[PDB]
Amino acid sequence: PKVFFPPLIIVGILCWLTVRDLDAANVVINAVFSYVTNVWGWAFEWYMVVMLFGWFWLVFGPYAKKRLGNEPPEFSTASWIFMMFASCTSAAVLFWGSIEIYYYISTPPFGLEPNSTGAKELGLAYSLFHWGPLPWATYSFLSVAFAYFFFVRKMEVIRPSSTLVPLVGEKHAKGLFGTIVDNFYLVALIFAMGTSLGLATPLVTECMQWLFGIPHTLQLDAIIITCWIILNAICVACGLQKGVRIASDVRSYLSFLMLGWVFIVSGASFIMNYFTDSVGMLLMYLPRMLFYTDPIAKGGFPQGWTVFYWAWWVIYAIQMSIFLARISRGRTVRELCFGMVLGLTASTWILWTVLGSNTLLLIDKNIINIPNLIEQYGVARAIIETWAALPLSTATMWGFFILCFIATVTLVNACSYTLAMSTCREVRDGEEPPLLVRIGWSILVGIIGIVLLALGGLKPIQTAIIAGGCPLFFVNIMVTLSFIKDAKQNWKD
Amino acid sequence: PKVFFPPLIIVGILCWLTVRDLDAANVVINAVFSYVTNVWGWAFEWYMVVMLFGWFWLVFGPYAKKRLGNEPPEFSTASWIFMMFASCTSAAVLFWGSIEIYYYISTPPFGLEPNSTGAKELGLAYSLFHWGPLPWATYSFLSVAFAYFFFVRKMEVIRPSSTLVPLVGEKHAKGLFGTIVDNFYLVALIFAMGTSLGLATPLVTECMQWLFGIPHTLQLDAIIITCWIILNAICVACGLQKGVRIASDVRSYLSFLMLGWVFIVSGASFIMNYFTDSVGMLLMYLPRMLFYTDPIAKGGFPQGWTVFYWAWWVIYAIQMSIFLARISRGRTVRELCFGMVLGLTASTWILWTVLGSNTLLLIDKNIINIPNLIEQYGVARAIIETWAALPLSTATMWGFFILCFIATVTLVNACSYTLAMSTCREVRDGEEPPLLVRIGWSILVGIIGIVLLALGGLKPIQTAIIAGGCPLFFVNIMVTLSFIKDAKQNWKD
Amino acid sequence: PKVFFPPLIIVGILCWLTVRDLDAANVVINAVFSYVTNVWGWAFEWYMVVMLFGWFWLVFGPYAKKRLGNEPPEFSTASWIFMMFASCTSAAVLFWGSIEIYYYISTPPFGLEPNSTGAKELGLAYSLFHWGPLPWATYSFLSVAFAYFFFVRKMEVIRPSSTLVPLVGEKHAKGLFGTIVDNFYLVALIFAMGTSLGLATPLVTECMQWLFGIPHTLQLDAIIITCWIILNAICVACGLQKGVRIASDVRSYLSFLMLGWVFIVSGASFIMNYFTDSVGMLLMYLPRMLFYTDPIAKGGFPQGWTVFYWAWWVIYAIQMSIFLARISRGRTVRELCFGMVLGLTASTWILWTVLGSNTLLLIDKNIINIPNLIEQYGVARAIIETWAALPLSTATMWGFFILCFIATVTLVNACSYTLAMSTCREVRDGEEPPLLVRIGWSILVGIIGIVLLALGGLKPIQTAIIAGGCPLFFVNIMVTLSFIKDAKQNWKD
Ligand SMILES: C[N+](C)(C)C[C@H](O)CC(=O)O
Ligand SMILES: C[N+](C)(C)C[C@H](O)CC(=O)O
Ligand SMILES: C[N+](C)(C)C[C@H](O)CC(=O)O
Ligand SMILES: C[N+](C)(C)C[C@H](O)CC(=O)O
Ligand SMILES: C[N+](C)(C)C[C@H](O)CC(=O)O
Ligand SMILES: C[N+](C)(C)C[C@H](O)CC(=O)O
Ligand SMILES: C[N+](C)(C)C[C@H](O)CC(=O)O
Ligand SMILES: C[N+](C)(C)C[C@H](O)CC(=O)O
Ligand SMILES: C[N+](C)(C)C[C@H](O)CC(=O)O
Ligand SMILES: C[N+](C)(C)C[C@H](O)CC(=O)O
Ligand SMILES: C[N+](C)(C)C[C@H](O)CC(=O)O
Ligand SMILES: C[N+](C)(C)C[C@H](O)CC(=O)O
Ligand SMILES: [Hg+2]
Ligand SMILES: [Hg+2]
Ligand SMILES: [Hg+2]
Ligand SMILES: [Hg+2]
Ligand SMILES: [Hg+2]
Ligand SMILES: [Hg+2]
Ligand SMILES: [Hg+2]
Ligand SMILES: [Hg+2]
Ligand SMILES: [Hg+2]
Ligand SMILES: [Hg+2]
Ligand SMILES: [Hg+2]
Ligand SMILES: [Hg+2]
Ligand SMILES: [Hg+2]
Ligand SMILES: [Hg+2]
Ligand SMILES: [Hg+2]
Ligand SMILES: [Hg+2]
Ligand SMILES: [Hg+2]
Ligand SMILES: [Hg+2]
Ligand SMILES: [Hg+2]
Ligand SMILES: [Hg+2]
Ligand SMILES: [Hg+2]
Ligand SMILES: [Hg+2]
Ligand SMILES: [Hg+2]
Ligand SMILES: [Hg+2]
Ligand SMILES: [Hg+2]
Ligand SMILES: [Hg+2]
Ligand SMILES: [Hg+2]
Repeated sequence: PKVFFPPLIIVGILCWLTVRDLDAANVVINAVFSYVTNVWGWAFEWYMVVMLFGWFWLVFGPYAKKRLGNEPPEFSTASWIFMMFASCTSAAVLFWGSIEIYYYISTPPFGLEPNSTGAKELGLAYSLFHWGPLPWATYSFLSVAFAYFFFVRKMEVIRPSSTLVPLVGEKHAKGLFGTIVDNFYLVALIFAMGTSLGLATPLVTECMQWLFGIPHTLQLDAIIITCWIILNAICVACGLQKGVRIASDVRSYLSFLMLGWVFIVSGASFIMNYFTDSVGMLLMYLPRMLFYTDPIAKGGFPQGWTVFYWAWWVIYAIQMSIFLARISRGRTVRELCFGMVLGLTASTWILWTVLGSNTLLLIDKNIINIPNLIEQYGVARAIIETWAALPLSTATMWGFFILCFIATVTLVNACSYTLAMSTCREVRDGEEPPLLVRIGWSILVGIIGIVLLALGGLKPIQTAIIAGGCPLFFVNIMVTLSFIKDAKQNWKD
Repeated sequence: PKVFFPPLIIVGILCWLTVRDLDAANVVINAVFSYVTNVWGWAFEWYMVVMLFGWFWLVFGPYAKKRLGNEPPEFSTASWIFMMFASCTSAAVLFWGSIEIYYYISTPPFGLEPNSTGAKELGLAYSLFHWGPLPWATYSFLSVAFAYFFFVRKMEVIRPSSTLVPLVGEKHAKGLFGTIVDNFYLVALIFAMGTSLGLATPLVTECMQWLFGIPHTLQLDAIIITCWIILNAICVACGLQKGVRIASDVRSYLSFLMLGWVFIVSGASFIMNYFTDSVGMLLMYLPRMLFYTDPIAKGGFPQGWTVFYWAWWVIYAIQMSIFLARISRGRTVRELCFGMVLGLTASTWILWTVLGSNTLLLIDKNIINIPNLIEQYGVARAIIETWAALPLSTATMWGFFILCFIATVTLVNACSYTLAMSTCREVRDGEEPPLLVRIGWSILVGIIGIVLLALGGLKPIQTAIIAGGCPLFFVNIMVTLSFIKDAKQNWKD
Repeated sequence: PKVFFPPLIIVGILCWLTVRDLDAANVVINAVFSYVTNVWGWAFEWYMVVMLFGWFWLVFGPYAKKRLGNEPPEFSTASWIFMMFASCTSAAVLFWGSIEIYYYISTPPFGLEPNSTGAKELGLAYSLFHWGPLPWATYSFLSVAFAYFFFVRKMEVIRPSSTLVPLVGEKHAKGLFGTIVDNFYLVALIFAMGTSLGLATPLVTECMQWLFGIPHTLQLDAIIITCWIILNAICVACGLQKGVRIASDVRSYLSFLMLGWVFIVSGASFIMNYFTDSVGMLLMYLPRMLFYTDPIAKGGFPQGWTVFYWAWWVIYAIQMSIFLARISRGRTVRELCFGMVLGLTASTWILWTVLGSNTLLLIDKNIINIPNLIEQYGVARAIIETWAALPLSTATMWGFFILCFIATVTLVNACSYTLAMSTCREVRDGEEPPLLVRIGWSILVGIIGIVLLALGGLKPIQTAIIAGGCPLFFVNIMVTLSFIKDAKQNWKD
């Protein structure tokens, strides 16, 4: 209703208004980045620092030690920690967990010389930063919030974000404020779903030139994305999880077998060392990476990575918190705070150290002095060469195509559901109306997906997330303030 | 009496014994510095580390959580935190908060190359060190002390420092020990008041060559200082705070408007970044700056700055603690510990980041490649060029002359009062005797003021503080030991 | 019995199987090092990190605050802290506390250039790491264990390590597992006693070419070691501590007088600074040194030092913990945790800063540009030149020969006792059997001693400890797991 159409038009105007002119599009998107980034980047860091302090308070202060709800944990502790370990479902992870370290060593932070021994020493470590405990802790607050809104303050938070900012909401969030926030939210949240898409596709697509060599061309990106949505509409068409249940159970079965594979093959001893050293590098540099900013040098690093990644982390905040909340009925506040960081950091670290060491090795020993060169056709390209360069370069590259495919096939569905529930009747779940609704936003996510690929930079996707979280930085501080002042007076049994 | 004359003569002998020979004076003062500094510098650091650990204990151990006195806080919490934010009343702050960063970038710590990109990266950060939480926490102990001596242990501490070392005082501090400590104290405490003076004057004086261009010459320094004391004697002459009450209320009104001005003009976005980066630099380097010493290199930095600043911080210790104590009736021990650091660090940080960024910008973009050159006539000079180089270079430079003037006019009075109470009848306040007493020490502070300017280095003022705190390092450890062993057995309600 | 012969043969086969071929011996020992080190080094670091976290839990969690036994502390607090300060009894300490800093500055960590100003800046600091609180805290756990096994869980732990792994021991450690662990233990524990020996001798021996110049030759190493065991057998021969009691009381009297000497002479002011700076360097670099690994550079440092030293620390773990446990009857868990680190770190720091500054000074100011050159005959050599170069180069070098002699004379005995009790009747102490047993292992420790010196590297002794702790890393994790799960359910009064 008041949240349905607003996105719809805002995207649409942005679309054939982008599709009309990409040479001019790629100059606005380009200037907004170097605006929001250079001018307001510090805000994004301070945000995460504050949310990080959040985690300490949540752990050591008042509402720690206090049963986040009724008695009974719906899942066992280990089932819980694993439920988190396995929750990663995105393929943009395999993208970034592949070239990230390459970009770190080619343009280092800290004025270290490109490709130097030192540059390489900080590579994995900066992954361990960007994807370790810190960012995962910045979820604890909005988690313990959205979980308190659920199991102690039995006020089931209807999907939109507004349905929980009355406790702060001066101008009743059931009105305009709440609505102009929920679509502000939804818009970035779709753009992000569009950014995952417009990364996950080229990986599958390029994987395809390793299957009797079907080409990659935008057209082919364009075909496989719609080939998604159809296979995903005709998946909703009838009711039975005899496929989509076991799908996820494979996507995680395969991913751990594939990373186990890269781990073992890449050399266990090397990684066990490079990890160890990178921890100490991380710990050493942690305060410097947090507040790493427009140096007087003006290199653009943290601006390019930290600030961009953090916007992204901002966008999927509450979202990931509803999830973490919904699987944590019985837990203490402190339990969640620990459990999630342990569980999530474990899955995220293994990923980037494994895939990213393997990349560093390749770049280092002259085995595919390609990334640098291969950027003369495709980033996405290099990333699969990174897979390619491995033992049994067939069974892997297949494992990589399938795991990479049925990963994004599960993404398209779960976040068209999440996207439908946010514009629907309150009462139950996917009842009578939730139909051509889900199947339509599929088309919408996907069409922004190619829109970006048409523009073809990394910027198009970078600015997309940045502009996204910019708003949702506020939306987040709100949901969390809203939570405190409630809980504040509404606890102390 | 036993504290009046001793200072008087010790200063006097030092005076026309300096005034006889400055070319020989500037060789003793020169050798005592490079004595006390190089040989005993570590002591000053360890001191501050210990006092810093102090703050942790004070916060997490026993006397935390325990009402520092009776029930009722004389001021509200916000009035309290602001009372601290606004308490800065010195102009030597505007001196150091101006050239400090210049000196950091021209002679860096850590063997970084002068003027390099890296040197500049550490500039503000080292201000944030020297003037952030750490040094301000090293006050908490002597605060919670002098505040305990007041509101739980109703034993109103008569102005001299001795009147509270019997609880430790083996050879009753009411005797000789106590007395030879109170003038040892008073002597450095005046020398310091003399050092503030002999910095605050040239700022006003040079500001004056921006007022139809009245010269600066020592003579003119000499005239304006006595022009102080007269305007300050004839201020005591009759009783009414229809001027000296509203004076302070202006000096703080103007300073925040002037720093707000420099902030906005200098570029908000730049500063917000340079601050952010400098925090992370500070946090990164904090353990290294604390214990930063005579490297094997023997560069002289920490020796020159850290050790000198810390002596200064040592001197105005108890003094600033009586003050902080006297405004904190109702507070908890932990409250004070937090409140003061927050409140004080807030005011101190804003200052040095604002004024000091503005300086770095100027030095950086070739806009006044002067500091280096302008040192061929005046440091004090450069500092106002730093003001000068700003938009509406008239309204500012006036704002800077006035704020800089009526700042030191309030300094001369408040610390001639503090200087009079320390040599007076116990009973009440400024009763019958406190008259020609206050007006005389005015003359004494001021005359040491020019004495230094006659010698004209930064050393004269540097060694002055160093030699000062050297003693008072002990005097401090005393007042604080004295406090513990009392409180120790004299608490646990 | 089941622990007596197994060592005996395992050493013996290793002996004339080494003594047959040193040119081939020095190629296996050489390859096992660069195996265990390069491939499994991280394990040794993680171990110490875990044990370091151990100390936090032991201090802040459950069994803190809880009387480690009955009421009465057998020794006073100060007697206790000193008992720890003085417990150092090894001469390999004077070896490492002598050339360590030289090796740090000649091959630095972190890619700093050999002999550079920066290299020297990190020298002492890396000693403060390797021999400060961290490693000493990694004892707290096995201490609080072995002390709990004693005074709350009155189950006097018969000397072998197995006699306390039933609480974990699945396949009853009274059987084979326990036995094949106790000799696995004993073997490394002797090898280590052999490594102390094969370092302590050349120090005494070279000290001897400063006594009308008796030569040093292996033969002479070989003679003085047996001259040990005889003087040590004929020490057991009859019963009276009219010599061996007052021996220790001298060895510690002399060592503190000798280090007091080097301290004062070397320049108090310099050291007080170099210490101070090195603390801040240590604190700064601490997370980096902990996890310092096979860089991508592959320099071999941490591999060479950290990993080797840590193996050593692993070997003398439980051993040093039985000791620390046995002197801490009345103490709280937290008490021990603090007491030991304070006490032990105090003795260890003073040592390496004093001896190691003195070395740096010598290397620095061109006063004995010898270490580099003198390695063309003896490391052991250089180390005494380091003593030699001092004021009253006779009274010292004598003090160094005697303190260095009667230090190792006490070592040979105390750890042939410890070595005998581990293969003996349970009931009392040195009863009827404990005789030709102690005197025999003397011969065994000593013969491995020269075996190493015959091979003559630092590697022979380095790999000896490495291979040692490799096993005992496990043996340690065991004794400590075993302890938790007992205490776990067997506490909570
Ligand atoms: C990471 N990367 C290379 C995409 C962006 C850079 O960090 C910023 C830049 O290119 O200057
Ligand atoms: C999709 N991905 C993981 C790359 C971006 C988001 O940060 C995911 C997340 O952190 O939960
Ligand atoms: C990252 N994203 C949005 C793809 C997935 C959600 O954040 C978490 C989920 O849907 O389980
Ligand atoms: C995670 N989620 C919501 C999909 C499944 C439920 O949490 C499990 C349940 O409600 O029993
Ligand atoms: C800061 N300054 C330049 C005044 C003193 C220096 O740090 C010491 C020096 O000049 O060597
Ligand atoms: C006058 N000033 C501020 C420069 C030196 C003292 O350190 C002031 C203070 O710290 O309270
Ligand atoms: C710094 N000084 C001495 C100028 C002022 C006092 O320390 C504080 C005060 O008088 O309020
Ligand atoms: C700060 N001081 C002492 C000047 C004013 C008083 O604290 C206020 C009062 O005593 O009511
Ligand atoms: C310390 N030392 C020199 C014995 C071993 C080195 O660290 C390793 C090496 O020689 O490469
Ligand atoms: C003999 N020494 C001290 C050199 C090696 C061991 O580490 C000693 C110890 O740490 O207890
Ligand atoms: C280091 N070592 C084994 C020589 C001595 C023991 O560890 C401690 C002791 O016997 O007191
Ligand atoms: C340290 N040790 C065991 C040698 C002596 C005893 O602890 C002292 C005692 O048992 O009275
Ligand atoms: Hg679009
Ligand atoms: Hg994934
Ligand atoms: Hg998506
Ligand atoms: Hg793929
Ligand atoms: Hg399909
Ligand atoms: Hg169907
Ligand atoms: Hg399904
Ligand atoms: Hg999603
Ligand atoms: Hg923003
Ligand atoms: Hg003077
Ligand atoms: Hg001020
Ligand atoms: Hg003054
Ligand atoms: Hg002025
Ligand atoms: Hg005047
Ligand atoms: Hg008057
Ligand atoms: Hg007045
Ligand atoms: Hg004052
Ligand atoms: Hg001093
Ligand atoms: Hg041997
Ligand atoms: Hg020793
Ligand atoms: Hg031994
Ligand atoms: Hg010796
Ligand atoms: Hg002998
Ligand atoms: Hg005998
Ligand atoms: Hg004896
Ligand atoms: Hg021993
Ligand atoms: Hg091992």
